[PDB]
Amino acid sequence: SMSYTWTGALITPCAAEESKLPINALSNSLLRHHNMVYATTSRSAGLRQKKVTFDRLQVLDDHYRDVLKEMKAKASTVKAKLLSVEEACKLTPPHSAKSKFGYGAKDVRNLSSKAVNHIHSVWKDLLEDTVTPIDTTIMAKNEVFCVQRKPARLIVFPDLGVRVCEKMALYDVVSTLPQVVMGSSYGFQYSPGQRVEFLVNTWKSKKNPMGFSYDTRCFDSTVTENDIRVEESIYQCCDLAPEARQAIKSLTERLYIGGPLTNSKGQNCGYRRCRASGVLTTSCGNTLTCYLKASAACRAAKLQDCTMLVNGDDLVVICESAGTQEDAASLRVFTEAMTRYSAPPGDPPQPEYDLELITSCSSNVSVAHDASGKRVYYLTRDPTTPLARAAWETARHTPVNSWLGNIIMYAPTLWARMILMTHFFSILLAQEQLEKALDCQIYGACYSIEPLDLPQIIERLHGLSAFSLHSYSPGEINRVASCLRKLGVPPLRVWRHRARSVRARLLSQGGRAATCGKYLFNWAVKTKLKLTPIPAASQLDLSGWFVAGYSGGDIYH
Ligand SMILES: CC(C)[C@H]1C(O)=C(C2=NS(=O)(=O)c3ccccc32)C(=O)N1Cc1ccccc1
Repeated sequence: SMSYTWTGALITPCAAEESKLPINALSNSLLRHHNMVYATTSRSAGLRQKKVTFDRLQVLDDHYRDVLKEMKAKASTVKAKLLSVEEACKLTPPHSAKSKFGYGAKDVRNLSSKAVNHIHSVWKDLLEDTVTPIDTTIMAKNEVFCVQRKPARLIVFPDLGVRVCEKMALYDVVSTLPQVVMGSSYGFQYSPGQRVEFLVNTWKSKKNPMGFSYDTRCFDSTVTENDIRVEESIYQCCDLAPEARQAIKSLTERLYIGGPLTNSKGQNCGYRRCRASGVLTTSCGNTLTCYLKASAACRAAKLQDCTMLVNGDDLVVICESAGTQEDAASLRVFTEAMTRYSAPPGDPPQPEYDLELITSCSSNVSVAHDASGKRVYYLTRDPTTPLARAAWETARHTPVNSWLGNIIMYAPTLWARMILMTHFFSILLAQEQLEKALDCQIYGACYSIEPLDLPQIIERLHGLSAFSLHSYSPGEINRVASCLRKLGVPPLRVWRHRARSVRARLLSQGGRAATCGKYLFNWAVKTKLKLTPIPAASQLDLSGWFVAGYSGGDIYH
Protein backbone atom coordinates (compact mmCIF):
# COMPACT_ATOMS: atom_id res chain seq x y z
CA SER A 1 0.00 0.00 0.00
CA MET A 2 0.94 3.70 -0.22
CA SER A 3 2.98 4.94 2.76
CA TYR A 4 1.07 8.22 2.58
CA THR A 5 -1.98 9.78 0.96
CA TRP A 6 -2.03 13.58 0.73
CA THR A 7 -5.03 15.96 0.80
CA GLY A 8 -3.06 18.85 -0.70
CA ALA A 9 -2.64 20.80 2.55
CA LEU A 10 0.76 22.18 3.53
CA ILE A 11 3.05 21.19 6.39
CA THR A 12 3.15 24.35 8.49
CA PRO A 13 5.69 25.71 11.01
CA CYS A 14 4.95 26.40 14.68
CA ALA A 15 7.17 29.46 15.27
CA ALA A 16 9.51 31.51 13.04
CA GLU A 17 11.98 29.67 10.80
CA GLU A 18 15.47 30.63 9.65
CA SER A 19 17.14 28.76 6.79
CA LYS A 20 20.39 30.77 6.63
CA LEU A 21 23.13 30.78 9.29
CA PRO A 22 22.56 33.49 11.95
CA ILE A 23 25.56 35.72 12.62
CA ASN A 24 26.73 37.18 15.91
CA ALA A 25 30.08 38.56 17.14
CA LEU A 26 31.38 35.06 17.97
CA SER A 27 30.57 33.43 14.60
CA ASN A 28 33.69 34.36 12.56
CA SER A 29 36.03 33.07 15.26
CA LEU A 30 34.70 29.58 14.52
CA LEU A 31 33.72 29.69 10.84
CA ARG A 32 34.31 32.06 7.89
CA HIS A 33 32.18 30.62 5.05
CA HIS A 34 28.64 31.30 6.34
CA ASN A 35 26.71 30.58 3.13
CA MET A 36 27.82 26.94 3.28
CA VAL A 37 25.67 26.52 6.40
CA TYR A 38 21.88 26.18 6.27
CA ALA A 39 18.97 24.75 8.25
CA THR A 40 16.06 22.76 6.84
CA THR A 41 12.61 24.37 7.24
CA SER A 42 8.92 23.58 6.53
CA ARG A 43 9.60 25.37 3.23
CA SER A 44 11.04 22.15 1.74
CA ALA A 45 8.51 19.77 3.37
CA GLY A 46 6.86 19.18 -0.04
CA LEU A 47 9.99 17.52 -1.47
CA ARG A 48 10.25 15.20 1.53
CA GLN A 49 6.56 14.30 1.19
CA LYS A 50 7.30 13.07 -2.32
CA LYS A 51 10.40 11.14 -1.15
CA VAL A 52 8.49 9.34 1.64
CA THR A 53 5.46 8.46 -0.56
CA PHE A 54 5.62 5.07 -2.31
CA ASP A 55 3.83 1.73 -2.64
CA ARG A 56 5.22 -0.95 -0.34
CA LEU A 57 5.25 -4.62 -1.34
CA GLN A 58 6.21 -7.48 0.95
CA VAL A 59 7.24 -11.06 0.37
CA LEU A 60 7.69 -12.96 3.60
CA ASP A 61 9.64 -16.19 3.35
CA ASP A 62 10.64 -18.87 5.86
CA HIS A 63 13.87 -17.05 6.78
CA TYR A 64 11.69 -14.13 7.90
CA ARG A 65 9.40 -16.32 10.05
CA ASP A 66 12.26 -18.43 11.45
CA VAL A 67 14.02 -15.32 12.77
CA LEU A 68 10.71 -13.96 14.07
CA LYS A 69 10.01 -17.18 16.05
CA GLU A 70 13.44 -16.91 17.65
CA MET A 71 12.80 -13.25 18.51
CA LYS A 72 9.39 -14.11 20.02
CA ALA A 73 10.78 -16.77 22.38
CA LYS A 74 13.38 -14.33 23.69
CA ALA A 75 10.68 -11.60 23.97
CA SER A 76 8.45 -13.93 26.03
CA THR A 77 11.08 -14.15 28.79
CA VAL A 78 10.48 -10.43 29.38
CA LYS A 79 8.35 -9.11 32.26
CA ALA A 80 7.33 -5.45 31.98
CA LYS A 81 5.36 -3.21 34.36
CA LEU A 82 2.81 -0.46 33.89
CA LEU A 83 4.26 2.95 34.65
CA SER A 84 2.11 5.20 36.85
CA VAL A 85 0.74 8.44 35.37
CA GLU A 86 3.18 10.37 37.58
CA GLU A 87 6.26 8.32 36.64
CA ALA A 88 5.32 8.62 32.97
CA CYS A 89 4.82 12.39 33.42
CA LYS A 90 8.37 12.87 34.73
CA LEU A 91 9.84 11.38 31.54
CA THR A 92 8.51 14.29 29.50
CA PRO A 93 11.10 16.77 28.18
CA PRO A 94 10.39 20.29 29.60
CA HIS A 95 10.38 21.54 25.98
CA SER A 96 8.17 18.74 24.59
CA ALA A 97 5.16 19.78 22.46
CA LYS A 98 2.16 21.23 24.30
CA SER A 99 -1.18 19.45 24.42
CA LYS A 100 -4.00 20.63 22.16
CA PHE A 101 -6.08 20.34 25.35
CA GLY A 102 -4.79 23.48 27.09
CA TYR A 103 -1.61 22.32 28.84
CA GLY A 104 2.14 21.97 28.26
CA ALA A 105 5.13 19.81 29.18
CA LYS A 106 5.95 21.66 32.43
CA ASP A 107 2.33 21.18 33.54
CA VAL A 108 2.99 17.47 32.98
CA ARG A 109 6.42 17.76 34.66
CA ASN A 110 5.06 19.36 37.85
CA LEU A 111 2.05 16.98 37.76
CA SER A 112 -0.70 19.61 37.42
CA SER A 113 -4.35 18.65 37.98
CA LYS A 114 -5.54 19.62 34.48
CA ALA A 115 -2.94 17.45 32.71
CA VAL A 116 -3.16 14.32 34.90
CA ASN A 117 -6.98 14.45 34.76
CA HIS A 118 -6.78 14.49 30.94
CA ILE A 119 -4.16 11.72 30.84
CA HIS A 120 -6.42 9.43 32.91
CA SER A 121 -9.21 10.12 30.40
CA VAL A 122 -6.97 9.29 27.41
CA TRP A 123 -5.94 6.08 29.20
CA LYS A 124 -9.61 5.16 29.82
CA ASP A 125 -10.36 5.86 26.14
CA LEU A 126 -7.39 3.66 25.14
CA LEU A 127 -8.87 0.76 27.12
CA GLU A 128 -12.49 1.13 25.95
CA ASP A 129 -11.75 1.80 22.27
CA THR A 130 -9.24 -0.21 20.21
CA VAL A 131 -10.34 1.01 16.74
CA THR A 132 -10.47 4.82 16.27
CA PRO A 133 -7.34 6.28 14.63
CA ILE A 134 -5.57 8.82 16.86
CA ASP A 135 -4.85 12.31 15.47
CA THR A 136 -1.20 13.08 14.79
CA THR A 137 0.64 16.29 13.91
CA ILE A 138 2.92 16.40 10.86
CA MET A 139 5.88 18.76 11.26
CA ALA A 140 9.14 19.42 9.43
CA LYS A 141 12.34 19.11 11.46
CA ASN A 142 14.61 22.16 11.51
CA GLU A 143 18.15 20.80 11.24
CA VAL A 144 21.42 22.49 10.31
CA PHE A 145 23.67 21.14 7.54
CA CYS A 146 26.52 22.19 5.23
CA VAL A 147 25.87 22.30 1.46
CA GLN A 148 26.97 19.53 -0.96
CA ARG A 149 21.05 21.10 0.23
CA LYS A 150 18.84 18.44 1.88
CA PRO A 151 15.06 18.73 2.32
CA ALA A 152 13.51 18.87 5.79
CA ARG A 153 12.93 15.57 7.57
CA LEU A 154 9.41 14.95 8.82
CA ILE A 155 8.18 14.29 12.33
CA VAL A 156 4.82 12.67 13.04
CA PHE A 157 3.73 12.59 16.69
CA PRO A 158 0.58 12.21 18.83
CA ASP A 159 -0.67 14.65 21.48
CA LEU A 160 1.23 15.05 24.77
CA GLY A 161 -1.54 13.19 26.64
CA VAL A 162 -1.26 10.20 24.30
CA ARG A 163 2.55 10.36 24.59
CA VAL A 164 2.35 10.06 28.40
CA CYS A 165 -0.08 7.13 27.90
CA GLU A 166 2.37 5.36 25.57
CA LYS A 167 4.87 5.84 28.40
CA MET A 168 2.55 4.26 30.99
CA ALA A 169 2.04 1.24 28.73
CA LEU A 170 5.37 0.80 26.91
CA TYR A 171 8.29 2.65 28.57
CA ASP A 172 9.39 -0.52 30.35
CA VAL A 173 9.04 -2.62 27.19
CA VAL A 174 11.06 -0.37 24.84
CA SER A 175 13.82 -0.10 27.46
CA THR A 176 14.36 -3.76 28.31
CA LEU A 177 13.04 -6.07 25.55
CA PRO A 178 15.38 -4.98 22.67
CA GLN A 179 18.58 -6.15 24.45
CA VAL A 180 16.82 -9.37 25.43
CA VAL A 181 15.62 -10.01 21.88
CA MET A 182 18.85 -9.09 20.06
CA GLY A 183 21.67 -9.42 22.63
CA SER A 184 25.09 -8.17 21.55
CA SER A 185 23.50 -6.79 18.34
CA TYR A 186 21.48 -4.16 20.23
CA GLY A 187 23.54 -0.99 19.71
CA PHE A 188 21.88 1.39 22.17
CA GLN A 189 23.34 -0.37 25.23
CA TYR A 190 26.90 0.65 24.37
CA SER A 191 28.70 3.81 25.31
CA PRO A 192 31.21 5.19 22.78
CA GLY A 193 34.04 3.25 24.48
CA GLN A 194 32.02 0.03 24.46
CA ARG A 195 30.90 0.51 20.85
CA VAL A 196 34.52 0.73 19.62
CA GLU A 197 35.46 -2.22 21.86
CA PHE A 198 32.58 -4.33 20.48
CA LEU A 199 33.33 -3.34 16.85
CA VAL A 200 37.06 -4.03 17.03
CA ASN A 201 36.60 -7.33 18.92
CA THR A 202 34.01 -8.51 16.38
CA TRP A 203 36.19 -7.52 13.41
CA LYS A 204 39.22 -9.45 14.74
CA SER A 205 37.05 -12.47 15.70
CA LYS A 206 36.55 -13.21 11.99
CA LYS A 207 39.19 -15.22 10.11
CA ASN A 208 38.96 -12.70 7.26
CA PRO A 209 36.55 -9.88 8.11
CA MET A 210 34.13 -8.18 5.77
CA GLY A 211 32.05 -5.26 6.97
CA PHE A 212 29.16 -3.38 5.45
CA SER A 213 26.57 -0.82 6.42
CA TYR A 214 23.10 -0.88 4.90
CA ASP A 215 21.47 2.42 4.02
CA THR A 216 17.74 1.77 3.70
CA ARG A 217 15.76 4.22 1.57
CA CYS A 218 13.65 6.07 4.18
CA PHE A 219 13.20 3.26 6.71
CA ASP A 220 10.09 4.72 8.41
CA SER A 221 8.14 4.86 5.13
CA THR A 222 9.00 1.23 4.31
CA VAL A 223 7.64 -0.08 7.63
CA THR A 224 4.26 -1.63 6.75
CA GLU A 225 1.11 -2.54 8.70
CA ASN A 226 2.52 -6.08 8.75
CA ASP A 227 5.67 -4.84 10.52
CA ILE A 228 3.75 -2.81 13.08
CA ARG A 229 1.31 -5.67 13.78
CA VAL A 230 4.29 -8.06 13.96
CA GLU A 231 6.21 -5.88 16.44
CA GLU A 232 3.05 -5.72 18.58
CA SER A 233 2.90 -9.53 18.68
CA ILE A 234 6.47 -9.19 19.94
CA TYR A 235 5.51 -6.75 22.74
CA GLN A 236 2.61 -9.03 23.70
CA CYS A 237 5.05 -11.95 24.17
CA CYS A 238 6.07 -10.13 27.36
CA ASP A 239 4.39 -10.95 30.65
CA LEU A 240 2.28 -7.78 30.87
CA ALA A 241 -0.48 -6.46 33.13
CA PRO A 242 -3.94 -6.95 31.53
CA GLU A 243 -4.32 -3.13 31.19
CA ALA A 244 -0.95 -2.92 29.40
CA ARG A 245 -1.96 -5.59 26.84
CA GLN A 246 -5.13 -3.62 26.02
CA ALA A 247 -3.25 -0.32 25.80
CA ILE A 248 -0.57 -1.91 23.57
CA LYS A 249 -3.20 -3.50 21.31
CA SER A 250 -5.09 -0.21 21.26
CA LEU A 251 -2.07 2.00 20.58
CA THR A 252 -1.08 -0.38 17.78
CA GLU A 253 -4.47 -0.41 16.01
CA ARG A 254 -5.26 3.25 16.57
CA LEU A 255 -1.83 4.94 16.45
CA TYR A 256 1.08 2.73 15.42
CA ILE A 257 -0.12 1.14 12.13
CA GLY A 258 -1.18 4.54 10.83
CA GLY A 259 -3.65 7.40 11.13
CA PRO A 260 -4.68 10.93 10.03
CA LEU A 261 -2.10 13.70 9.67
CA THR A 262 -2.62 17.28 10.85
CA ASN A 263 -0.44 20.37 10.35
CA SER A 264 0.43 22.74 13.23
CA LYS A 265 -2.60 24.89 12.24
CA GLY A 266 -5.13 22.06 12.65
CA GLN A 267 -5.67 21.20 8.99
CA ASN A 268 -5.94 17.63 7.76
CA CYS A 269 -2.87 16.93 5.59
CA GLY A 270 -3.54 13.24 4.84
CA TYR A 271 -3.00 9.70 6.11
CA ARG A 272 -0.06 7.64 7.35
CA ARG A 273 0.23 3.90 6.68
CA CYS A 274 3.86 3.66 7.78
CA ARG A 275 6.04 4.28 10.87
CA ALA A 276 5.31 7.42 12.88
CA SER A 277 8.63 9.09 13.62
CA GLY A 278 7.63 10.65 16.94
CA VAL A 279 6.18 7.81 19.01
CA LEU A 280 7.64 6.04 22.04
CA THR A 281 8.11 2.81 20.06
CA THR A 282 9.84 4.40 17.02
CA SER A 283 13.40 3.47 18.05
CA CYS A 284 12.53 0.03 19.43
CA GLY A 285 10.21 -0.96 16.55
CA ASN A 286 12.72 0.21 13.94
CA THR A 287 15.46 -1.70 15.79
CA LEU A 288 13.25 -4.84 15.96
CA THR A 289 12.00 -4.75 12.36
CA CYS A 290 15.48 -3.94 10.96
CA TYR A 291 17.11 -6.70 13.00
CA LEU A 292 14.36 -9.00 11.69
CA LYS A 293 14.64 -8.16 7.99
CA ALA A 294 18.45 -8.00 8.00
CA SER A 295 18.91 -11.19 10.08
CA ALA A 296 16.77 -13.09 7.57
CA ALA A 297 18.43 -11.43 4.57
CA CYS A 298 21.83 -12.68 5.83
CA ARG A 299 20.37 -16.20 5.80
CA ALA A 300 18.89 -15.56 2.32
CA ALA A 301 22.29 -14.39 1.01
CA LYS A 302 24.10 -17.18 2.91
CA LEU A 303 26.51 -14.80 4.67
CA GLN A 304 28.60 -16.67 7.24
CA ASP A 305 29.49 -15.66 10.83
CA CYS A 306 27.33 -12.53 10.81
CA THR A 307 27.67 -10.13 13.70
CA MET A 308 25.13 -7.38 13.20
CA LEU A 309 24.95 -4.09 15.07
CA VAL A 310 21.60 -2.30 14.95
CA ASN A 311 20.63 1.14 16.22
CA GLY A 312 17.14 1.74 14.84
CA ASP A 313 17.21 1.97 11.05
CA ASP A 314 21.02 2.14 11.17
CA LEU A 315 22.66 -1.24 10.57
CA VAL A 316 26.20 -2.56 10.21
CA VAL A 317 27.23 -6.18 9.56
CA ILE A 318 30.65 -7.79 10.11
CA CYS A 319 31.08 -11.23 8.54
CA GLU A 320 33.46 -13.77 6.98
CA SER A 321 34.62 -12.66 3.53
CA ALA A 322 33.95 -15.04 0.62
CA GLY A 323 36.26 -12.98 -1.60
CA THR A 324 35.81 -9.45 -2.99
CA GLN A 325 33.63 -10.37 -5.98
CA GLU A 326 31.51 -12.89 -4.03
CA ASP A 327 31.13 -10.37 -1.20
CA ALA A 328 29.82 -7.99 -3.85
CA ALA A 329 27.53 -10.75 -5.17
CA SER A 330 26.29 -11.69 -1.68
CA LEU A 331 25.36 -8.05 -0.96
CA ARG A 332 23.32 -7.95 -4.18
CA VAL A 333 21.36 -10.94 -2.84
CA PHE A 334 21.14 -9.37 0.65
CA THR A 335 19.71 -6.21 -0.95
CA GLU A 336 17.33 -8.36 -3.03
CA ALA A 337 16.06 -10.05 0.15
CA MET A 338 15.78 -6.70 1.97
CA THR A 339 13.93 -5.16 -0.99
CA ARG A 340 11.59 -8.21 -0.98
CA TYR A 341 11.05 -7.46 2.74
CA SER A 342 10.19 -3.78 2.07
CA ALA A 343 13.58 -2.35 3.02
CA PRO A 344 15.09 -1.32 -0.34
CA PRO A 345 18.41 0.54 -0.26
CA GLY A 346 19.22 4.16 -1.03
CA ASP A 347 22.88 3.88 -1.89
CA PRO A 348 23.71 0.17 -2.34
CA PRO A 349 25.86 -1.61 0.29
CA GLN A 350 29.57 -2.07 -0.44
CA PRO A 351 31.91 -4.65 1.12
CA GLU A 352 34.74 -3.13 3.19
CA TYR A 353 37.96 -4.67 4.48
CA ASP A 354 39.36 -1.91 6.67
CA LEU A 355 37.40 -1.36 9.90
CA GLU A 356 38.26 2.37 9.74
CA LEU A 357 36.61 2.67 6.30
CA ILE A 358 33.24 1.48 7.70
CA THR A 359 30.73 4.16 8.73
CA SER A 360 28.16 3.03 11.30
CA CYS A 361 25.94 5.38 13.37
CA SER A 362 27.45 8.20 11.26
CA SER A 363 30.83 7.19 12.77
CA ASN A 364 34.00 5.30 11.92
CA VAL A 365 36.58 3.62 14.14
CA SER A 366 40.05 5.20 14.14
CA VAL A 367 43.36 4.99 16.02
CA ALA A 368 45.33 7.42 18.17
CA HIS A 369 48.02 7.18 20.83
CA ASP A 370 47.70 8.10 24.49
CA ALA A 371 50.35 9.66 26.77
CA SER A 372 52.26 6.36 27.20
CA GLY A 373 52.34 5.62 23.45
CA LYS A 374 49.63 2.93 23.63
CA ARG A 375 47.45 2.35 20.56
CA VAL A 376 43.94 3.59 21.44
CA TYR A 377 40.94 2.84 19.23
CA TYR A 378 38.25 5.56 19.21
CA LEU A 379 35.13 6.54 17.24
CA THR A 380 35.01 9.65 15.05
CA ARG A 381 33.19 11.13 12.03
CA ASP A 382 33.37 13.80 9.34
CA PRO A 383 33.11 16.90 11.54
CA THR A 384 31.31 19.05 8.90
CA THR A 385 27.79 18.73 10.32
CA PRO A 386 28.72 18.99 14.04
CA LEU A 387 30.76 22.13 13.25
CA ALA A 388 27.97 23.60 11.12
CA ARG A 389 25.51 22.95 13.95
CA ALA A 390 28.00 24.42 16.44
CA ALA A 391 28.10 27.58 14.29
CA TRP A 392 24.31 27.82 14.49
CA GLU A 393 24.30 27.32 18.29
CA THR A 394 27.02 29.95 18.66
CA ALA A 395 24.41 32.51 17.52
CA ARG A 396 21.05 30.88 18.32
CA HIS A 397 20.25 29.25 21.65
CA THR A 398 18.55 25.89 21.06
CA PRO A 399 16.58 23.62 23.45
CA VAL A 400 19.07 20.78 22.79
CA ASN A 401 22.68 21.88 22.39
CA SER A 402 24.11 19.45 19.81
CA TRP A 403 27.69 20.61 20.45
CA LEU A 404 27.58 19.26 24.02
CA GLY A 405 26.17 15.92 22.84
CA ASN A 406 29.10 15.81 20.40
CA ILE A 407 31.73 16.74 23.03
CA ILE A 408 30.23 13.95 25.14
CA MET A 409 30.17 11.26 22.44
CA TYR A 410 33.25 12.36 20.46
CA ALA A 411 35.41 13.55 23.38
CA PRO A 412 38.52 11.56 22.30
CA THR A 413 38.47 13.13 18.79
CA LEU A 414 40.81 15.80 17.41
CA TRP A 415 37.98 18.10 16.30
CA ALA A 416 35.79 17.87 19.43
CA ARG A 417 38.81 18.64 21.64
CA MET A 418 40.64 21.38 19.78
CA ILE A 419 37.57 23.18 18.38
CA LEU A 420 34.30 22.24 20.16
CA MET A 421 35.63 22.19 23.74
CA THR A 422 37.71 25.37 23.31
CA HIS A 423 34.98 27.44 21.60
CA PHE A 424 32.07 26.63 23.92
CA PHE A 425 34.01 26.67 27.20
CA SER A 426 35.23 30.10 26.10
CA ILE A 427 31.60 31.05 25.37
CA LEU A 428 30.57 29.84 28.86
CA LEU A 429 33.44 31.65 30.59
CA ALA A 430 32.39 34.90 28.87
CA GLN A 431 28.77 34.39 30.00
CA GLU A 432 29.51 32.88 33.45
CA GLN A 433 27.09 30.00 32.75
CA LEU A 434 29.34 27.03 33.66
CA GLU A 435 27.07 25.95 36.53
CA LYS A 436 24.00 26.35 34.27
CA ALA A 437 22.55 22.98 33.21
CA LEU A 438 22.32 22.44 29.44
CA ASP A 439 20.22 19.88 27.58
CA CYS A 440 21.43 17.51 24.88
CA GLN A 441 20.25 14.33 23.14
CA ILE A 442 21.95 10.97 23.63
CA TYR A 443 20.34 7.97 21.93
CA GLY A 444 17.19 10.06 21.51
CA ALA A 445 16.66 10.72 25.20
CA CYS A 446 17.12 14.31 26.37
CA TYR A 447 19.66 14.76 29.18
CA SER A 448 20.22 17.72 31.49
CA ILE A 449 23.98 18.16 31.92
CA GLU A 450 26.07 20.69 33.81
CA PRO A 451 29.21 21.60 31.75
CA LEU A 452 31.46 21.20 34.82
CA ASP A 453 30.64 17.47 35.07
CA LEU A 454 32.08 16.87 31.56
CA PRO A 455 35.50 15.53 32.63
CA GLN A 456 33.70 13.11 35.00
CA ILE A 457 31.36 12.05 32.17
CA ILE A 458 34.23 11.72 29.65
CA GLU A 459 36.34 9.59 32.03
CA ARG A 460 33.28 7.36 32.56
CA LEU A 461 32.41 6.78 28.86
CA HIS A 462 35.86 6.86 27.18
CA GLY A 463 38.50 6.40 29.91
CA LEU A 464 41.38 8.75 30.83
CA SER A 465 42.69 7.99 27.34
CA ALA A 466 40.29 10.63 25.89
CA PHE A 467 42.44 13.37 27.46
CA SER A 468 45.81 11.96 26.36
CA LEU A 469 45.28 11.18 22.65
CA HIS A 470 47.90 12.38 20.17
CA SER A 471 49.49 11.26 16.87
CA TYR A 472 46.16 10.87 15.09
CA SER A 473 45.91 8.87 11.85
CA PRO A 474 46.81 10.77 8.63
CA GLY A 475 43.40 9.91 7.15
CA GLU A 476 41.73 11.40 10.21
CA ILE A 477 44.09 14.41 10.23
CA ASN A 478 43.39 15.02 6.52
CA ARG A 479 39.58 14.69 6.89
CA VAL A 480 39.57 17.27 9.72
CA ALA A 481 41.91 19.62 7.80
CA SER A 482 39.75 19.08 4.69
CA CYS A 483 36.56 19.95 6.60
CA LEU A 484 38.16 23.07 8.16
CA ARG A 485 39.38 24.21 4.73
CA LYS A 486 35.84 23.88 3.31
CA LEU A 487 34.13 25.58 6.27
CA GLY A 488 36.66 28.40 6.70
CA VAL A 489 37.57 27.31 10.21
CA PRO A 490 40.78 28.63 11.87
CA PRO A 491 43.82 26.27 11.84
CA LEU A 492 45.13 24.25 14.83
CA ARG A 493 47.52 27.09 15.75
CA VAL A 494 44.71 29.55 16.48
CA TRP A 495 42.75 27.07 18.65
CA ARG A 496 45.82 26.24 20.76
CA HIS A 497 46.18 29.91 21.77
CA ARG A 498 42.47 30.10 22.66
CA ALA A 499 42.61 26.82 24.62
CA ARG A 500 45.62 28.07 26.59
CA SER A 501 43.48 31.13 27.42
CA VAL A 502 40.38 29.04 28.27
CA ARG A 503 42.39 26.63 30.48
CA ALA A 504 44.12 29.45 32.41
CA ARG A 505 40.78 31.19 32.96
CA LEU A 506 39.32 27.89 34.24
CA LEU A 507 42.30 27.29 36.57
CA SER A 508 41.67 30.64 38.29
CA GLN A 509 38.09 29.64 39.18
CA GLY A 510 39.15 26.67 41.33
CA GLY A 511 37.29 23.40 41.83
CA ARG A 512 35.25 21.81 39.01
CA ALA A 513 36.29 24.62 36.64
CA ALA A 514 40.01 24.13 37.36
CA THR A 515 39.47 20.37 36.88
CA CYS A 516 37.93 21.27 33.49
CA GLY A 517 40.95 23.27 32.24
CA LYS A 518 43.33 20.65 33.62
CA TYR A 519 41.71 17.67 31.82
CA LEU A 520 39.96 19.09 28.73
CA PHE A 521 42.90 21.25 27.60
CA ASN A 522 46.12 19.51 28.73
CA TRP A 523 46.60 18.92 24.97
CA ALA A 524 47.28 22.65 24.44
CA VAL A 525 50.29 22.94 26.79
CA LYS A 526 54.02 22.19 26.34
CA THR A 527 54.46 21.17 29.98
CA LYS A 528 51.53 18.78 30.34
CA LEU A 529 50.14 17.26 33.51
CA LYS A 530 49.92 13.52 34.13
CA LEU A 531 46.17 13.21 34.47
CA THR A 532 44.98 11.25 37.51
CA PRO A 533 41.65 9.40 37.77
CA ILE A 534 39.07 11.93 39.05
CA PRO A 535 37.62 10.63 42.36
CA ALA A 536 34.29 12.47 41.88
CA ALA A 537 33.59 10.35 38.75
CA SER A 538 32.41 7.18 40.50
CA GLN A 539 29.87 9.46 42.22
CA LEU A 540 27.89 10.13 39.04
CA ASP A 541 24.62 8.29 38.51
CA LEU A 542 24.82 7.54 34.79
CA SER A 543 21.68 5.39 34.83
CA GLY A 544 19.35 5.64 31.83
CA TRP A 545 22.35 6.66 29.71
CA PHE A 546 23.10 3.55 27.65
CA VAL A 547 20.07 1.34 28.19
CA ALA A 548 17.95 1.91 25.08
CA GLY A 549 17.22 4.26 22.18
CA TYR A 550 14.33 6.74 22.28
CA SER A 551 14.58 8.85 19.08
CA GLY A 552 11.30 10.66 18.45
CA GLY A 553 10.14 8.88 21.61
CA ASP A 554 9.92 12.08 23.67
CA ILE A 555 12.00 10.90 26.67
CA TYR A 556 13.82 12.92 29.37
CA HIS A 557 16.38 12.21 32.10
C1 LIG B 1 24.77 12.34 18.07
C2 LIG B 1 25.39 11.60 19.26
C3 LIG B 1 24.97 12.29 20.55
C4 LIG B 1 25.09 10.09 19.27
C5 LIG B 1 23.62 9.75 19.20
O1 LIG B 1 22.75 10.15 20.18
C6 LIG B 1 23.27 9.03 18.13
C7 LIG B 1 21.87 8.63 17.86
N1 LIG B 1 20.89 9.24 18.46
S1 LIG B 1 19.42 8.65 17.98
O2 LIG B 1 18.76 7.89 19.02
O3 LIG B 1 18.73 9.65 17.19
C8 LIG B 1 20.10 7.48 16.88
C9 LIG B 1 19.39 6.59 16.10
C10 LIG B 1 20.14 5.73 15.29
C11 LIG B 1 21.55 5.80 15.29
C12 LIG B 1 22.23 6.72 16.10
C13 LIG B 1 21.49 7.57 16.90
C14 LIG B 1 24.51 8.81 17.34
O4 LIG B 1 24.58 8.20 16.29
N2 LIG B 1 25.54 9.42 18.04
C15 LIG B 1 26.93 9.42 17.59
C16 LIG B 1 27.76 8.36 18.25
C17 LIG B 1 29.09 8.65 18.59
C18 LIG B 1 29.88 7.67 19.20
C19 LIG B 1 29.33 6.41 19.48
C20 LIG B 1 28.00 6.13 19.14
C21 LIG B 1 27.21 7.10 18.52
